[PDB]
Amino acid sequence: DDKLHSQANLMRLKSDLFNYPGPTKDDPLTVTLGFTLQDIVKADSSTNEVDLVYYEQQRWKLNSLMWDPNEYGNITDFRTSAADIWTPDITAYSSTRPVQVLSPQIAVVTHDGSVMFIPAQRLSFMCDPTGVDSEEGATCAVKFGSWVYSGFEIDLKTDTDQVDLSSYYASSKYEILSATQTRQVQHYSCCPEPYIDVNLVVKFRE
Amino acid sequence: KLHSQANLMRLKSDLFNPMYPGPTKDDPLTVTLGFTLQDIVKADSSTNEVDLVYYEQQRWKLNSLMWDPNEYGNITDFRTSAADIWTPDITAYSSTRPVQVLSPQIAVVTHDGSVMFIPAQRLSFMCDPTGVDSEEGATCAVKFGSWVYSGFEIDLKTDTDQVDLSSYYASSKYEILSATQTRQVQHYSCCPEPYIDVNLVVKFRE
Amino acid sequence: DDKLHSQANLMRLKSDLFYPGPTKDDPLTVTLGFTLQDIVKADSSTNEVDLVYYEQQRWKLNSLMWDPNEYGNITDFRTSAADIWTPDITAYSSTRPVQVLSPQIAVVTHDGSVMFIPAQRLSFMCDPTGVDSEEGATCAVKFGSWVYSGFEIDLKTDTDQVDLSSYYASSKYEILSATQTRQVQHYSCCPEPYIDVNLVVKFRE
Amino acid sequence: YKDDDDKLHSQANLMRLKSDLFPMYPGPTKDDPLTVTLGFTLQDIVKADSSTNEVDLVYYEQQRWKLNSLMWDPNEYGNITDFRTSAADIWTPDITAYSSTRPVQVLSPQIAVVTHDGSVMFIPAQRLSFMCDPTGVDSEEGATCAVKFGSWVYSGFEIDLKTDTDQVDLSSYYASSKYEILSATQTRQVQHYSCCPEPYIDVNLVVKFRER
Amino acid sequence: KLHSQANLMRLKSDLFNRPMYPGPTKDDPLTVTLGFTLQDIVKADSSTNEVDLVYYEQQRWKLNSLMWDPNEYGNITDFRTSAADIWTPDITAYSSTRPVQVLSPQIAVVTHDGSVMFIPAQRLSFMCDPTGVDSEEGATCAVKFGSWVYSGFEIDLKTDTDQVDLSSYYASSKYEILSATQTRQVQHYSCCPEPYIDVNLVVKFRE
Ligand SMILES: C[N@+]1(CCc2ccccc2)[C@@H]2CC[C@H]1C[C@H](n1cc(Cn3c4ccccc4c4ccccc43)nn1)C2
Repeated sequence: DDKLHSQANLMRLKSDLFNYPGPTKDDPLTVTLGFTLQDIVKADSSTNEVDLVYYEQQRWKLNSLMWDPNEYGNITDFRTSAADIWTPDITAYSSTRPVQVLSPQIAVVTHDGSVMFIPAQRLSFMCDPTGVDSEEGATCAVKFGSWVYSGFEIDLKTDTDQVDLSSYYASSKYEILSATQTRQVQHYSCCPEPYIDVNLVVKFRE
Repeated sequence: KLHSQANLMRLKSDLFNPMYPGPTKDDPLTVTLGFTLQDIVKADSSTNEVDLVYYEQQRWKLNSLMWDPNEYGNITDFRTSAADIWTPDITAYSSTRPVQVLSPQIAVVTHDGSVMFIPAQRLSFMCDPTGVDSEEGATCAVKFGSWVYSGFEIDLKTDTDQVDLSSYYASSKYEILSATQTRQVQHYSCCPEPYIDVNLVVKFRE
Repeated sequence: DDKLHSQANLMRLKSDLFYPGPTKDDPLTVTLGFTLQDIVKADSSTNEVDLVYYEQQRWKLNSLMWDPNEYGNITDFRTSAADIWTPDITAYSSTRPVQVLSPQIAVVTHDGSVMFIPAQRLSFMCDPTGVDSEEGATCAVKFGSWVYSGFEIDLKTDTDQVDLSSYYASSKYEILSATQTRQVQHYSCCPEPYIDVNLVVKFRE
Repeated sequence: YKDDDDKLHSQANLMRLKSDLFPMYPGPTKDDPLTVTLGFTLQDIVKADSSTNEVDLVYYEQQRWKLNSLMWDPNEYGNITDFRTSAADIWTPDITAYSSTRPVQVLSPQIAVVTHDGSVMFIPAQRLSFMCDPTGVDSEEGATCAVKFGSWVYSGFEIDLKTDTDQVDLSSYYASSKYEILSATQTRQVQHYSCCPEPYIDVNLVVKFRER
Repeated sequence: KLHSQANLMRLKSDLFNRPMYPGPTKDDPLTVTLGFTLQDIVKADSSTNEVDLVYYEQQRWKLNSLMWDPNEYGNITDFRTSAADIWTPDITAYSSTRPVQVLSPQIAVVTHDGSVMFIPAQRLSFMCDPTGVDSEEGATCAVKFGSWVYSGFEIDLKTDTDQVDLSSYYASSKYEILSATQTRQVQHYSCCPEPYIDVNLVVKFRE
């Protein structure tokens, strides 16, 4: 009965929350982004493509997802399918293959309205690995950002400019020399609204 | 702020509630098409296939998607999944693999009824790269157009005949010597009505 | 108002129109034709060949007939191929799942004709020995219904000559000839005859 | 007009049959077990990969079973004796290759033929990569490989798996294959594990082949 | 026989209309037992340090909400159901380099005490340096499996043994197995007061 009780309290919370159209200029949203780089799998010098495996941490906060734990049996967080909630359209801008998702698509929602979503991904992107067989290595970069929302609708932030490297694969064919993730504001001539991306820059060698 | 979210939900609800059944000879449609070439990833002379990554910009305008911003809290635009609305069946005529989609598929609808849809794609198509190792380079071409709508239903237009190369990957294995996109009208033995395509012609070398 | 009127006539038509497939009492004729675009690849290590082609399919249902005069003079419309019955026509010696290159949309006309032309890439069983010679190599593949006999689905072509007017002029392979021949198979097992179209292609580097 | 009405009449009778056929069958059980007959038609050995010991087969897998819940009297349904239906509309057995190395690839539509006595015939074409050492294929004696097929989750108390013959049908084998078949058999096997009182049934496909 | 089918359908209707199970929580936690049956090391790629494994992954858990008295249901003790019809754990490989490939139907066995048995066959590419596979000591690689979003306070992981089942290992694989273990690990992250659990698969092999 106590188990049924706690299950009922969670079902009641989720039912209440699921009964938000995305950010707008009137209701903008900040998304925090961070990369945990696991592996440089392949560097292909015949096509100038490089394959990364990483965890992409995304976090945003919505008033529509807030609740008072006292009103819901002291539940402070829950797990739901990422398809049950809005998620940002953050995309690599210079990929050469569809990203491959390696993990279940499940987000964690906290009572303050906070959402954490961390998909693991394999990405092929445009990168000339010339010099990777040298001491100074090779340098490659790829920008991530919303596909359809400007800086007036989604702002992008990092908690740090240092890519988390504490899970990089120790026996990779490639050693990481540096890995940074840097927010950039762009002003294009096409458009008066600013655009935001996070630039991932990785220096590596064999 | 719940007010602005409610205004956007009211607009979307009004718009989604005659449904637009696609264009016809009595209600024809003009689709504007343009390419922004990012990369020639691979040119395979053993099979005469070449792989291209590009943005394909598509734009059209529908009365049924118009609204007065005054009646909807001055909302001027919104975002919706491309699967939630009619989109044109623009197709490469001479691909050799199903096109790969590299971006979210989200359209931007604006209050004048116009729709902007810009998928990023990777495409393999029939292309003989003989001469790519020479100064004159190699020239290839591929037509894009509606698969099943004639020019009396979907007409195509370009805003320029010059393919934008400013996002072309500077360290590609191949450099672009020229890239044009040209509207064509074609009649076919099969079918009584002309079909419209845009011919994408690219000249490139190592 | 005029554009809303025509959109409403189309939606009324589609609504009114929206069959358990064919049977021996209610049989169906499918017309089939091939437009061969490219022999992409001829793999002598596995005796597989990859073709790219348009496959014209056409059939007629009384259940999709209408009088244009009752529907604002509409003579035809477009609809998703997953919204209507389509025949189970299949290559009999493929070695990979066919790859679909075109959107799956059919044309329907007021006489009840359905018209469907998927672009496709097909790997199929083919020994290319001889392709590096003047006589070339020759390969064949049969197309037909998977589960319907000739008493349920009859296959017809409009001609035995494959359409080569869109063959890729710079292919690695040149086409010496390409034919698409209706065949009636009579088996002793079964009272019903079976029907395929045999696609025969002779080609060389 | 009369012809039109005859056509609609037969259509209505078939729609009535399928609507009538569709207590729902919940799959087989120890109380209501089921026999599934399995036979293979080998079309082609496409590829033998000696660097990974994987071999690729194209074949038709014939499956047959009979359900009381699919019977009907043709007299009650306009003399209809059989119909075609998508394999997703009915229960189908979970017959699986036990040592595949890639997901099976389906090459044909997934359509079953249901006959008025309740017998179902389902013949999908498939491409399968499975574990196989091709050492000897470049010799006159050839190489021999095997793969077991069986239900993934039903024991012999729920699904009895049978063959009609040990002889794999080779009459459609591709005459210009890179590999010629020396023999191919399909044999029912019963395993008992001491863990569990229930038997477990597979059909073992054994193929001996060599470079052409 | 119609009566036994109606009993099974009655049971399945009663279980699937029960409040709905929302997944495990701190207050309603769950233990998942994991075990691997290793069939084949298909491929070891030294140019990318990726290795491909084929295995069966046994998963077992128990839910109050799937319990029933066989006496109320014609002595039915178990049934088969699609894995999409029940809650299943988000068990994931932490260092794969391609999406896992599923080789078996996604069907589970549910038992009257509420236990679920689900055993997918899988092909997995994961991060592994095969240097030494050409030698007598062989090479050694490891990959963790665990929930993707659930802590040890919601999903505990157990193995029934630490010895990977090698009884179905392919005898003519390009590679032989020197040893293979599956070890529960308790993992503490500075982010979080709750422990995280994984099962570490360690395989030593050689040509
Ligand atoms: C290249 N298209 C194809 C070219 C083609 C096409 C047939 C051979 C050889 C190159 C795409 C591309 C644009 C132009 C023609 C387009 N198109 C759309 C359709 C639909 N359609 C049919 C389909 C099957 C059978 C008959 C018809 C039919 C009859 C009248 C009007 C339209 C028809 N047919 N062709 C298809």
